[PDB]
Amino acid sequence: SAVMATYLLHDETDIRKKAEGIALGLTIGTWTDLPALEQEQLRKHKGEVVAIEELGESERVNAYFGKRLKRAIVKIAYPTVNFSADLPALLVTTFGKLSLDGEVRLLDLEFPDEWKRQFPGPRFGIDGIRDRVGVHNRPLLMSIFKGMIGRDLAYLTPELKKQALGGVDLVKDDEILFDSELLPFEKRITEGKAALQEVYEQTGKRTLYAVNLTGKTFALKDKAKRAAELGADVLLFNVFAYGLDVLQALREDEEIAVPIMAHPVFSGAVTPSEFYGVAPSLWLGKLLRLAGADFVLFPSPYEREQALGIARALTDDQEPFARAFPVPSAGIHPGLVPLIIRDFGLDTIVNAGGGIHGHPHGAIGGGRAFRAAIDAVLAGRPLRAAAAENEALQKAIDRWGVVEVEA
Amino acid sequence: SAVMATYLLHDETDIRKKAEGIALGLTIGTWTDLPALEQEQLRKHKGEVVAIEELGESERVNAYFGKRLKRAIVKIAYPTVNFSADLPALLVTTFGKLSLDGEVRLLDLEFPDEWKRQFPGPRFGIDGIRDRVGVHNRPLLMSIFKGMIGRDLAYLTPELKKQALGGVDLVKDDEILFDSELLPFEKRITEGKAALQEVYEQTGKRTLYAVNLTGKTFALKDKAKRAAELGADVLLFNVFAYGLDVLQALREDEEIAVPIMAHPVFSGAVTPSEFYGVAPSLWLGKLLRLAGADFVLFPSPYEREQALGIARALTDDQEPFARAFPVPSAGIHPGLVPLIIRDFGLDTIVNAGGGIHGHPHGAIGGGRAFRAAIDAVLAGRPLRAAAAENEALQKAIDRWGVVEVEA
Repeated sequence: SAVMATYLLHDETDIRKKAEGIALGLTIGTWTDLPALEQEQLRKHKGEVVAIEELGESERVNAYFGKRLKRAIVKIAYPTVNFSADLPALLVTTFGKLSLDGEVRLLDLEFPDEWKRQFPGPRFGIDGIRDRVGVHNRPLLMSIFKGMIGRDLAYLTPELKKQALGGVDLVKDDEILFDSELLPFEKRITEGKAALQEVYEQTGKRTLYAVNLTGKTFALKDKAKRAAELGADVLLFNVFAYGLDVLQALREDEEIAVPIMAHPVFSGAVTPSEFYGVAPSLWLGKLLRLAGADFVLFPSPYEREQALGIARALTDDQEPFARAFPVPSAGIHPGLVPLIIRDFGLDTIVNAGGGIHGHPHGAIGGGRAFRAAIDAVLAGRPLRAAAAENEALQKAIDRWGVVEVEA
Repeated sequence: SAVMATYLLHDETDIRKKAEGIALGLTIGTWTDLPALEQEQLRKHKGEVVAIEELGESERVNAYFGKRLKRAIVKIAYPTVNFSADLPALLVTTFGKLSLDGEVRLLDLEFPDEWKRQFPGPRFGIDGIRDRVGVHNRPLLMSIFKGMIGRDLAYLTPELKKQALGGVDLVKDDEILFDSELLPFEKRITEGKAALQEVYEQTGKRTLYAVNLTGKTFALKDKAKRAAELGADVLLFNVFAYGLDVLQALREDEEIAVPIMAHPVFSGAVTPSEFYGVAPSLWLGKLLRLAGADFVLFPSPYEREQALGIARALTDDQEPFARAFPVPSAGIHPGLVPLIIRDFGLDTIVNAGGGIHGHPHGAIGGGRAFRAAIDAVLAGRPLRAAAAENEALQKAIDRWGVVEVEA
């Protein structure tokens, strides 16, 4: 029937008026002066203002724009008969011209179920990922392969093993690691798999490798299919540099079918502003899940309510899709595990680059500390307590501190 | 050698410090404590701060953020050896993590020639388009097919002919016109072509039809190839909802090879902010031309210097690519032709929807007024002068007014 879009509007003129204009202008154009007979025939395509909520003016905003700006949250319904069932049409219909209209920020989108049922959602999602790694009662632990730019395969392997030996469940490439002569995509996958197979054989633990899927759009699917045939575990994808629709295409391709980890890189071109853009809960949360991302990384709150909103959209039980793994990233260290579990729960992933490699004992000590921190929180005991009987965790807390959260 | 990126930074802490951190952090990561021998080997991948320009604090900004923010324009060089030669890599490398870093806005990008020579640029560009329409000494005139949502083929044809008969050089679909049962893509192309062939046979002038290319990314090329085989004139593409790289893929496909018109729809999610995002001259100008757009529509200045900057990037003679047609859009009416020619020159396109259909005499009178306005400016005479001897132009000025510009 209709997709309901929610916006934040900052404007001098009458709000209800602009809202009405939007609902009409972005759909059938004119209405008042059309013959009754013709209105009956176009009724089905007519947009309608669903609701308005004045929020009152803000002295801070007013002072900034040098004028008085009324603020409001306007919800508008756009009949689905007006556009095709794909993300590009959705974005253009709900925020195409509107994004050029001044101070209008897209806050959220609501889809009728039959429409929504036309999108894939995650392929594996949280449960699917937990089954493949065989870890069901604790958040997962992931490290970022730091300092690989300019390095070659021979450097990759020992570095990859070192992180696995620290007890991490996953190791992901750096977001800015692109295909090169030094380290080709297929060889990174193949040798990475062999290196982790060795660590598996040595300790009995299997660590998954999330490899960066880059290059030109129309080369992606063949590259992914190939990765799948070579045994890749997870495909890291910089979705925001290619368009949401590409993520959904990779998702729906039965010849790939490997978990997809979505990186937030470049999403900041769209979300930070207070008056423009699209809210992160929608841009990184709702849409990425709907498109097919199994894991979604986003900036850690260590804005807080913002990060919770994204996780909320990623894991909301109400959606007809599997849940996606929320992964707060940036600055994560063992001392934050208590807050991470408090804020995001068990179905989250502890992701760290500097927190692993930057540990005084190296990557292995880095992983040890994280694993110790996670067990402590789960055991309900203070990290400083467990730290006394665990060297690695102790060094972590001395280096980065800790924020305890009572069991 | 290296792509030079220019940013606008708003920050409390020392500017030169953050800049240095960026140049280093976004490339090799660490440097100071690496063995000399290892530095020699990684030198080639090391980013460098190329220049800084303090701009002094702004009381308005400070008052808004509630703190003192130093402002500066920082230029940074990222060795091309660090990434692959494609737009996604470029965006992620130069504004991937940085877009999440707070108040950092991407202003411009400069590419070494050998690197730049790896991108297509427009296929036809201004000269190519002017030869296909056979009009070399006046700006072109284009109308937008308004009110087609909910309408069918039988309504399309007479409506299309009416605009052509007004003397316009091109008619483009509405940006939010998607494929449907009422009017399929291939039939819109086929019947549109037959309608304009009829007008050609009656007037001796062939008007071009710019049809909206929509749908899912991996269905685009087949759809475009097909349009080309059916005789489509121009393909309208909402590039910003699919990723720059998709535009370049359509561009480089020898089985399509028809002119591509880029719409600015949704680009506003990225450009309006003063502290974040990407500057329009780069987002709609430099990159769209480099990617392959023959025409680029952007919001008309009727911000001014901003619009000039985009046109400037689109037509800059220094680039190794053909020039792209700058097309200021929104609110255009005959009374603005004098300013449009003054600001953008002859190699521009007068684009109007409401200025055509909203004319008291209808679409034909709408096209007539525009054609009269354009000739007047070229004859060096005041529109009010010509209006006296031209009914349609007279009605235009009475309805929307005019801003004269002395010859």
